[PDB]
Amino acid sequence: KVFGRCELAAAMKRHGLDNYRGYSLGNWVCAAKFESNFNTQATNRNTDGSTDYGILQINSRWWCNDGRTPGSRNLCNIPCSALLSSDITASVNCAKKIVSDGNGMNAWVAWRNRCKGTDVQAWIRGCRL
Repeated sequence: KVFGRCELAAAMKRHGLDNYRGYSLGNWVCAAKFESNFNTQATNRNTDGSTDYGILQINSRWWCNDGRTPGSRNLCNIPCSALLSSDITASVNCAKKIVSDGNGMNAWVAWRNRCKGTDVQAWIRGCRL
């Protein structure tokens, strides 16, 4: 499913992400924008052999099991294909574990290159929340 901007903002707030570990909504919506372009089915293969999955491009070396990343840790205890669903629940519950890992949203490279220190409030600007 390709989400609309305020449609995803409302789903993420509904699932507890506005100000989760101090990160406003605006940060999370900017992160999904540049990671997957709001498309729950986006996948991208990395040069080390792992793959990134879903709306927030969660990586199979640490976070989910896709059966083709040797040495992977599956810390969110989930098949990576659960991350491609039109229901973002599994993606949001895994992202909550990743932001808590010591480095916050710096774990998402497009958040720190494109979102970090920008006016992220603009991403939730016309929405009924």
